[PDB]
Amino acid sequence: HWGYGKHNGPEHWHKDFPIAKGERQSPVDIDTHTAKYDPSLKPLSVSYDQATSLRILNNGHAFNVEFDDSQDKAVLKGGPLDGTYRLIQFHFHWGSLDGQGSEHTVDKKKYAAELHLVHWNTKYGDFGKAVQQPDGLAVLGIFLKVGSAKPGLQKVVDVLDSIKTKGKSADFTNFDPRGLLPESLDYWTYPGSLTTPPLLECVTWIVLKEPISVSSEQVLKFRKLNFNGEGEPEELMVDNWRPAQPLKNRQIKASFK
Ligand SMILES: Oc1ccc2oc(=S)ccc2c1
Ligand SMILES: [Zn+2]
Repeated sequence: HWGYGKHNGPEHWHKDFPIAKGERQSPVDIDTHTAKYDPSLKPLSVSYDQATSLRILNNGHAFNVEFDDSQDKAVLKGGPLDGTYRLIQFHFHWGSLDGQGSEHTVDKKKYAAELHLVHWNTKYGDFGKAVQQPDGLAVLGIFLKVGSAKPGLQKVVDVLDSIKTKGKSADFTNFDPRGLLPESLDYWTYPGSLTTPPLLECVTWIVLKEPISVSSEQVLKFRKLNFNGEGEPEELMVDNWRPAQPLKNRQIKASFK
């Protein structure tokens, strides 16, 4: 139904999902000069040493690398968060050209892509219950710029040929998401939403200030994926990003001065 085309893209989503015009929608532009340093924020705790990746799936709007979230194996804590949030999946949004692709922007700057590491609050028991709560999810957002290759991304890049089309999955065990993190964990944070339907307002966003670098060849392989299923007309999976939404009555806080 919904997608990223002229007739079903982000400007149409509100018809099926009226919360698209809600009070805490994502992504947003991060105006760095009006974000306020909050000295009471904590360092983020990203504990991914025991992460168990299982599978990679082309779901028709991105690809998800899925994790075993049936125990506390890969968790996000600290920063703005109360309690423990378990990693369930990561995915990316990217452009047709290097000058666009990110969902969040920084002083109106668009990056080539954006990584979303999705975590759910363990006090709600599972992901489906968590998305119904205002503090149900924590999404760690990381910008990608094109330059040097990211060695830790290459295992993802090289499996994409096997999940070219919508509905295809492949085994994807023993992938270490620590290889996708920048050096610094300095971040901005604000309350927002899922950036795809159902657009639920359940996310504490944590957006890292330092981008990671990926090579032109790596992002080119993202752009060979297909939105369509096998045996259907080829639509390249590109420009699968929602643009910035109104900030409304929200403040963005910075972990750093
Ligand atoms: O099933 C969904 C739908 C939208 C989502 O959006 C974000 S931002 C994270 C997870 C997610 C899961
Ligand atoms: Zn996303």
